[PDB]
Order: sequence, then C-alpha cells, then structure tokens
Amino acid sequence: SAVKAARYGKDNVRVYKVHKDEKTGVQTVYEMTVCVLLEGEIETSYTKADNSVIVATDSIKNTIYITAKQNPVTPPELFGSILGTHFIEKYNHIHAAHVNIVCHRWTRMDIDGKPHPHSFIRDSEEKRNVQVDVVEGKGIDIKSSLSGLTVLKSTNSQFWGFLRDEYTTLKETWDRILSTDVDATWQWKNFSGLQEVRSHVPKFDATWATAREVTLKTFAEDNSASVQATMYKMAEQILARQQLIETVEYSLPNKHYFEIDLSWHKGLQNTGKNAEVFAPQSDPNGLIKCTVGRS
Amino acid sequence: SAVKAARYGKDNVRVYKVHKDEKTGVQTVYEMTVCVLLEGEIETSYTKADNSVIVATDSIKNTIYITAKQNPVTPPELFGSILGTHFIEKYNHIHAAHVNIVCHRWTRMDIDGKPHPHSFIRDSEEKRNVQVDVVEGKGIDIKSSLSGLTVLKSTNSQFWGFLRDEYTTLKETWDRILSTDVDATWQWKNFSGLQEVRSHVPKFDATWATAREVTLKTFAEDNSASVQATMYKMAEQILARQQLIETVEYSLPNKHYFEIDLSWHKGLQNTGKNAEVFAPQSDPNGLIKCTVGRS
Amino acid sequence: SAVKAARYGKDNVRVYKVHKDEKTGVQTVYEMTVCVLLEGEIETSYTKADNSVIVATDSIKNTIYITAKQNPVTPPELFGSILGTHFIEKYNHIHAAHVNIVCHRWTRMDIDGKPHPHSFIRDSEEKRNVQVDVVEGKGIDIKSSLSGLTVLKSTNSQFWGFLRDEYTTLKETWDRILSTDVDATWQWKNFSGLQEVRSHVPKFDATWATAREVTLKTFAEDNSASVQATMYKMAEQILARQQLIETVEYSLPNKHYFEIDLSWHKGLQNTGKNAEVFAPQSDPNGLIKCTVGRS
Amino acid sequence: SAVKAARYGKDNVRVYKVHKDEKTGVQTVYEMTVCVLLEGEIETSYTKADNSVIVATDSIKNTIYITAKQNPVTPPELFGSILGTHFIEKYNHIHAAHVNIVCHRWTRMDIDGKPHPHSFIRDSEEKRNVQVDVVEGKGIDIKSSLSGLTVLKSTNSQFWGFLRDEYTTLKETWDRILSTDVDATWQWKNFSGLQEVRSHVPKFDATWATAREVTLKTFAEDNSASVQATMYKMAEQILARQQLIETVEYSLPNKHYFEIDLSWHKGLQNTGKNAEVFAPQSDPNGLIKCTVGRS
Ligand SMILES: CN1C(=O)N[C@@]2(OO)C(=O)NC(=O)N=C12
Ligand SMILES: CN1C(=O)N[C@@]2(OO)C(=O)NC(=O)N=C12
Ligand SMILES: CN1C(=O)N[C@@]2(OO)C(=O)NC(=O)N=C12
Ligand SMILES: CN1C(=O)N[C@@]2(OO)C(=O)NC(=O)N=C12
Repeated sequence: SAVKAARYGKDNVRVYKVHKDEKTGVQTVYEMTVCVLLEGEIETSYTKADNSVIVATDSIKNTIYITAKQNPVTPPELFGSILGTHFIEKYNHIHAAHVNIVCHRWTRMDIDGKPHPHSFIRDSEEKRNVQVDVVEGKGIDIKSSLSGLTVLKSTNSQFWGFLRDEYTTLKETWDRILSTDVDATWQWKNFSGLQEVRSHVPKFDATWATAREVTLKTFAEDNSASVQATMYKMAEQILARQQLIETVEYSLPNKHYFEIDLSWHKGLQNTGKNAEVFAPQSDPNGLIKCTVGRS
Repeated sequence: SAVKAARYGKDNVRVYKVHKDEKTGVQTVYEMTVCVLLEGEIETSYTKADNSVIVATDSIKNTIYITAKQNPVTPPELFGSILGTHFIEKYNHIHAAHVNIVCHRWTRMDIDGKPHPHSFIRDSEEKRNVQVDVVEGKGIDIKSSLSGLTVLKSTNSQFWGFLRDEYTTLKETWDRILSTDVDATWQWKNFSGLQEVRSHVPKFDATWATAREVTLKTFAEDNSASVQATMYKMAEQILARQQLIETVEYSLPNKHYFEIDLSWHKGLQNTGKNAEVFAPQSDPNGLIKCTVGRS
Repeated sequence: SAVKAARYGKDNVRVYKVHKDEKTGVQTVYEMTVCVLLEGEIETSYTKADNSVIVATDSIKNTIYITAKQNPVTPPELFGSILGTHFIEKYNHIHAAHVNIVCHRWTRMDIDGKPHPHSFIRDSEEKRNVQVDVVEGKGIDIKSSLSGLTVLKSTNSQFWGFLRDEYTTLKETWDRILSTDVDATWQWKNFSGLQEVRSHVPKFDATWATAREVTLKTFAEDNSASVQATMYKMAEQILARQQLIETVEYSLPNKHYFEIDLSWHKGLQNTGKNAEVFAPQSDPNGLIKCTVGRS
Repeated sequence: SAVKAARYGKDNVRVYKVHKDEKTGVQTVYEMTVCVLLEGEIETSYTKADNSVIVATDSIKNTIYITAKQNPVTPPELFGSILGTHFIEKYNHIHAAHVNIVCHRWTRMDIDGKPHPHSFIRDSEEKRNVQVDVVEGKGIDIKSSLSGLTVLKSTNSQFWGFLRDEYTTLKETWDRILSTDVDATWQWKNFSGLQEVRSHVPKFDATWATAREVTLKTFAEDNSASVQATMYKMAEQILARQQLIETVEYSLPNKHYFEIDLSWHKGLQNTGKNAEVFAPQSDPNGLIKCTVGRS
C-alpha cells in the first residue's frame, strides 16, 4: 500500500467580521464559512502514526480567525489568497492550501429611505463563493462563483424539435415556465502569487456584479430555445466583459412545473392557452451543465 | 378505547398560479404550499374499517387545485377561508377544516430600472403564512404570520442587570451583536363566515406589510435592553395600528455571536472595544416568546 | 397592551454523557438535545426593561450540564422531571418549566458476535423524545414519544370503499404499498411530583419498548383497510398494556408510491398484477392523525 | 467562445422495485435515487439552438424506469453499467454516460424472531452508492461507496505529538472521544464492457460487505493515534482483500466533543479523568482525506 493523495484541514469555520467607520459611525458586517485543506509531506501521519508533521486542524481554525483579524476579508478572492499563502510559506513541508469560502448575505436595512448605519437583513440565501488553490511553485488558481440564485419566468421559454424515438413521451411546447437555481463559476488566469492577486483586487467585486447582472438580464430577456441555448449566451457575454477569465461553468437544474388537466371536473379548461394552475415538481429535475472557454 | 380527537388530510400540496393582464401583457405569479386537515363524523374509519366516511386525501388535493383555478389565491386569508368553507359546506359530516398556507416569494425582476413583465426572483426564504380554522357553527379563525425574516444588528444591543447566582457565568454587556429569525403571528377577530372575511380583504395585505415594517424599524432603531423588551415594542405597535387584531405572538431565537480572545497570540486585542472577529454559534440558542393582547 | 403569555429559555442544547462500569470496563453513552422554556412572574422583562427577573438562558444552559453531571440522564422522563423541578423550586418567581428532550441513538457495536465495550453506531435517525411540563401546584405532565421510525410494506395494504363524488379520481385498490414515518406519543397520568415519577422509573423504558414493538408488529401483520384502521389498532393495544397511560396520539404520513404505466413502450405491462417499478412521490403526502383514550 | 465541456441529463430520479418469489411468497424491495448525465456531439444545442441532438431529460427518465423493469437493479454496479451502456449504444452521437445511484436501506423486519415476508424498516440513513462512467472506446469505470455511516467510540482514541507553534492552543490528549461519518470509496479496475462487469457480479456485494466490516472492526479495535493512522489501516485491509480494487478513498469528519469545565460551580470535577458530561460541537469540524493505492 502507498498514499496516492492526502489532504486534511478544518471545514465549516463560521467567521463574522465588523468594520467601524469612525467618521460616519457606519458599520459594515461580513459573514462567511471557511474550509482550509492542506497537502504536503504528511504521508507519515497516515502510515507511521507520525503526528509531528500535522499542523492541527484546531491550529488551522485559530489561523483563520487571526488572519481575518489582521487582514481585509473582502474581496473573498484576496482573503483566500492571503490565507492559503500563509500555510505554504509558514510551513516548509506544506506544499498546497485549498481554501473554500462561502459568503453569506447581510444587506444593509433601508429605514424610511435611509440606509441604516448598523442594521442588516439576510435578504437572500444566494451565496458568493471562492475556491482558492495555492500550490507551491505553480501560483494561485481562483474560481469565483455565485450559487443559490433562484429565478422563474412564466413565459418566453420553449422546448421543441428535440429527438423523438420509442423512449419519448414529452410533447413539444412553444410556451412553458422556466425555473432554475443558478450556479455559475468563472475561473481566473493563474496568478503568480499574492502581489499579482492584489494588483487586480477591484476586478473581483466588479466581475461578480457583471456575472450576476448578465445572468439575470439574459434569463429575463432571452426567448429561450432551451436551457442549453440560454446558459451559453450568459457565458459568452461574461467572457466578452473580462479578459482575465479563462472559463465560465454554469450548472442549471430544470425545475419542472407541470400542467394539471382538470377537464374531468365539469370540463374545466386548465391546459395549453388556458393553463393557470400548475403543479411544481420537487423531483426529478433536469440538470444542464456547460463550460465555455475562448478560441 | 374511544377516539378523543381525529383529523386527516393532504399536506405539502405545492401550487403555482399565474395571472395574465391582457391589456399590459404583465404576468404575476403566486406559489404556495397547502395543507388541509378535516375533522368530523369520521371515527368509524378508525374503529370499524368504514372508508365510506373518508373524503380521500387524493380528492382533497384535487379540490385544492380546482379551488385555486376558480378563485383568487390572494390574499391567502381569503383563499384559505374559501377552501375551508368548501369542505364544511360540501360534506354534511365534515365539521371543521384546518387550512395552512405557506406563501413563497416570487419578486418581479428589475432589468435596467424597468420591472420585467414575466421574470421573477426568489429574493428571500422569508415566508408569509396563514392558518385558517373553519369550524361549523363557530365561524372562521385566521392567524396570519411572517417567518424566516433573518436580521442582524452590530451594536445598540445590551444585556445587563439580569439575575446572578451560583449558576451564572455570563458577563453583563453594554454592546453586543443581536441576530434573530423573526416569527410573528397576528390573530384576527373571529369572522362569522365568508362574507365577513371578504368585507375585510384589503386589510390582510395592509396588515402584513405593517407588521413587517414595524418589525424591521423597531429592530433597527431600538437601543435594545433585551430581546424581551424589543419584541414587546413591536407587538404593541402592531396592535395599535389594526383594531381587528386580538393578539400578536413573537418567537425569536437569540443567535449568539461570541467574542474570540486572541491575546494568547502576540497580545492581539479582539475583545470588548477591540472586538472585530466573532464566532457565530450554531447552537445552542436562546428562544424568547411573547403573546401580547389588549386590556 | 398586556402580556397574555410568555415563555423563554435555551433551545438546541446538545448533551453527551458517558457511564464507565469499573468492574467490566464497559462504557455506555447517552446523547440528547435539550430545550428548557420557563414561565412565571417575568412580564416586566418585556414591559419595563426589567432584566432582574430573567434567569439568563446562558445560566439555563449551565444548569442543564450541571444537572446531567449530578443525576442519571436515563430514563429521559426522569431527567426531564429533575431538570424541570429544579427551576420551579430554585426560583420563587418561576412557576412552570417546559423541558423537551430528543434522545439520539448510539447503539453498541457487535464485533465478531461480541458487544464492544466502548464503540457505538448511529444505527437509525429514529428518536425517542419526552415533553415534561412541570407546573407549580399542578404536578408533572409527561408525554413520551418515538418519531422518525420509517417503515414500508409491499402488499397487504388496501384502500377501497371511500367516498366517490365529482372531486374523486382515485381508483379503489385491493393491493398497494404502504410507507410511513411513525410519530407516536403516549401521555402519562399526571404525577404529583418527583417522588411519584421516581416510583415508576422502570415503566418508562418498558412502555417505550412496548409501544415500538406493538407499532412494528401491528404494521407488519395488519392486512390494512386504511392508515386510520391500522393506527387505531396500534393505539388500542398500547393502552391495554399500560394502565398509567391516559392517551396515545399517532401522526402518520401516507408516503405514496405511484404505479408507472409503461404500455406506451412495446406494450410493457407494469400496472396492477404486473406492477414491479414504482415512482415514490416526495410530495404531496396524506397525513392521518388519531388520539385514542379510555371509556 | 467555444464549449470546452458539456453534460446534461436527469437528476433525482426516485426508483422503487419489488421482487416477488412465487414459491415462498417472500417479497424483496429496492429503492434508489438515480442521476444520468450524457456527453457527446451536443455542442450545437448550446451554440445554435439545435434541439435535434438532445435526448430529452424526460426521455432519460423514462429510460431509467424501462431499464429497471427489464433488468435486475442489484448489484447497483451492474444496473448502472447496463443503464450507461444503453445510452452510448442506442445513440450514435452520445459518447459517455455518467450514472450515479444512491441505494436507500429497506431492511426486512424481524417479528418474534421470524423475518417478515413483505415488511421493511429504514434501519439507517447510511447509503450504498455507485458512480458508473461508461465512455465509448475506454470501457466502464466503477466507483463503489458507502456513506453516512456514523460511529462513535468513547475511549481508545489519542492525539498527541502534533506540531506546536505560536498558532497552537490545542492540549495533547491520551484519551478522547472519536466520532465520524464514514465516506469510503473503492475504485475498480477498468472493465472493457458489460460482459466483464457481469463476469464479476458476485464481487460487488461481497466487497461492499468487506469494506463495511473492515471499517467497523478497525474503528472499534484500533487504539487510535489519529484519524489519519486509523483510516489508513482500514484502506490497507480492504486493498489486501480484493485484487480487482485499484484505490480506496476515505473522507472522515472529526466531530469534536468538548470537555466542560464545571469547577466554577461548587468545585465540580468534570475534566480529564473525571470528564462525564461533554458538549458535542456542531461546527467547525476536522476533515481528514486519504487515497490509498498499491505499489
Ligand atoms: C423539458 N426538458 C427535457 O426533457 N430536457 C431538458 O432538460 O430538462 C433539456 O434538455 N432542455 C430543456 O430546456 N428542457 C428540457
Ligand atoms: C444573553 N442572553 C441570555 O443568556 N438570555 C437571553 O436569551 O438568549 C435573554 O433572556 N435576553 C437576551 O436578550 N439575551 C439573552
Ligand atoms: C390513498 N389515500 C387517500 O387518498 N386518502 C388516504 O390518505 O392518504 C386515507 O384517508 N387513507 C388511506 O389509507 N389511504 C389514503
Ligand atoms: C484534534 N484534531 C486536530 O486539531 N486535528 C485533527 O483533525 O481534527 C487531526 O489532524 N487528527 C486528529 O485525529 N485529531 C485532530
């Protein structure tokens, strides 16, 4: 037997941080869930009971809190890069750090039209994420994502002209509901290290905002031929708007809303042109995935 | 043995309905989860295998869809009252109908400042609920609620002067974080029947909006002495603003955010006046409940 | 405005306790989730910012751990009664304590036929619960329950002879699948206080075991006319086997498994006598409730 | 822009199947959740609104049910291989099929010592899974797994001799609780196709049983130096017992149970040798991963 791969660390580290602007009195809050997994010359902790090579996960946790105290937690791409870099630089025998951050929404409350200085609402379960892979000698690989953005349109979605064989029962449609939970990931050009990441800091929030805006506008405006066609349009637009992105991945469930034939009851018409009441289906669900690159 | 209480029905009925304004082309969507449980002269289905008295739960489900097709689904207080009334009127032997409705948010999308005619976002997991108890000869009892409204304030919360004995370790504080998930219920005056409910229809959306506005404003603005003191202020204001409400119930978790002493690491100061990084606690949680009435 | 009802306390207190038999070396583990809510002369904490009457929920939490250290945590009926009694006796102004306990399964591992002295498995998500209401001057009300016992039978379930009207589409059946998640509660005779509870300690584990055995045997053996008929038989048997139980409540979802007509594909026969492949339905679900007493 | 990767299909397809032994009258039930995602010459569905190349996910769903009707659903490695092979053989332009199966437990009920012919219990939330990747011209890659096996031992776990620096607060221990949720995956030698899979059918159930037995025995019996050391022993034993496995992956959370110092209350001793009452921690959690191969 031989250890082919190993990684270990602390998952589900909840972190809150506040910034107090002293001039205005305005407070701003950040809340995240952090995972750090390490790789390196750790095989003997598995094979020979050698704990000497183990940076305890408890210590990893402490390190997350200390790093958040000493550094900005925004944008998450930066925080993750600082955190990951710390582990590979501090510990001679650690050669990679894998940092996952889930950012939770705390949106400033509006009270009688005024933004409140220190009151916030969890306005959506939509997340902003980063995956930061810091690898000794190969730089910093960042994947940024938004997830849990749930949307629905009541018309201007179609699905016809698909393959029909002896397995096919689905009727072609020129007018359906489309509902989905958007998971979109954009992968940055490899960064050489922390300096290069810092040099692009403004681009992170700007590109997240662009990706979200493009997603919503394209979903709302595309008279959709299919999930496939619509998601491709989103990706192509994001790529066109940020040079430093290599790939965009979308993963979209097709959350079906079924017509209910009520014609058995007093000839009630609730199908086709007359469809008003639908049965949202919990399961099963279509799952449509695309990775778009440049050429 | 004797059956002391019995109720039965269909739970977790997902319902979507669309309205198409033909003039403007504007579509509006409603999505809910419905539960209907019936009571009446049904004991023999339990005691003597007598299925003859059972309105099948499958039929209850059909009835929910048919009622949604034939009637407005908004406000939910009205829909629930219509639905409940149907069962007690249609079936001689059914004497009560218990209708629970969970309303899911589908907020119209804004695209370049314009509200989109047929595109929506699940903008929050916050729900609007009704419990409608239709009881033959005793009228219609409606409890309206909002739930899953998660809020946080970073200062202007205190907790001091509480009882201290040999079980007490908690330090008094004059500045803490307060975070909660608001569950608020307002119980209407008994309605004699469907006519009286209909006569008050506008009051339902208006009172829900008031309850939500009061909750958010009071939470944001109250320099809180405790959860108890703050929630009481919310309730008293709602009662003052709608004559037809008898009681308001609040149920508020105290979602603790703990200071992290980092003084063990290079004398880092992260407590009291210097507290920036906190550990949100998953469990356990305070749970504070209040029912406020008139006198 | 006037406070009509108030209660407050600590929820989601996770507790583990170990017993070490010194003779055998055998260890036994208990794990629970505890909620304690208090009532009493606490109105002024809500109405006048008077924290002086508040036993802090943090102190309630400490008290739960101290009580578990000083007393047996089994049977949960006893532990809950001790815990609740403490609050009403210690604090002059607290007049009721509501104690909910969820017991998690940690079943001893069998290794080559031998029970292992200190290794356990979470063998089921089935829970054993208690609700203990300790009310100053009115004694101790205990409701014991099992929940999350998920069962399925593949035949010997029927449902025919139900009411058929213009809302009915369900076909009568003489052979279906029946699947359910059993929630059963037995309510004890009021106890005068802690002495009387202690006097009946053996009855608690014995009655839980009886209730579970009766549930499983009756479910498995009853050629079921309906959920209603089967659940009544369970309840009547439990009542017959323990004098000190006043009522038994069952709450049973009907988790539907639908036939799939495949006759459209090469005349495949998968309905009625030929039904092999079924679609388990996530939602909606029947919900059947019964409370059985004595007469 | 150019599509670099694409896959699409149906997720969360719930499937139940019954076998009726006519001789004995014994029924046996299988329940699973199935995901099938396809790859192939499908780019134009994304880039040119060309639905002609799309095998509708609705058709994929139908195909899952038809395949379950026509073929054994056990072992899941076989079912997945049949299902995946169907898509690449039926459709000229589909070149890979990715089949994920989650098997749910339905354990036969024991009634007075007799196994019941048609009554089952969900005895654990532990799953048995397969991932079957059928790739045109490269054969069939099967990963088998067990997951959600939650275990706890109350002693004979240690953690000392780990790295100590200025980030370290964790005290070395020679006696702790160890609790984990076991996720173990074994990757089979590549199979050339369906014939070779069929030739090894007995090995699938046998190897799953071995992996589970080894996991439980090693966990229970190892006086653990660390999660790392213990999980390695499990993997090495599984590899030694089945020639046709290439790699074994374990992913183990370290579910912390914290000592509670009660010495502040009347000098109660509840730490070290006297630790009886512990606080199970929801989060954060260690996460320890290992892939073991041969050499
Ligand atoms: C109705 N429907 C399918 O049956 N397949 C799809 O995924 O769900 C698909 O491939 N494209 C769709 O947009 N709509 C679908
Ligand atoms: C810190 N804390 C308590 O210990 N009790 C309380 O509920 O959580 C309470 O009764 N009131 C509070 O607002 N804050 C609390
Ligand atoms: C098929 N079915 C119903 O439609 N109603 C029931 O609850 O689900 C009911 O009242 N009794 C049943 O056992 N079966 C049912
Ligand atoms: C106490 N503890 C750590 O702090 N790191 C570990 O993962 O949780 C680790 O690396 N090994 C352990 O078994 N125990 C741990």
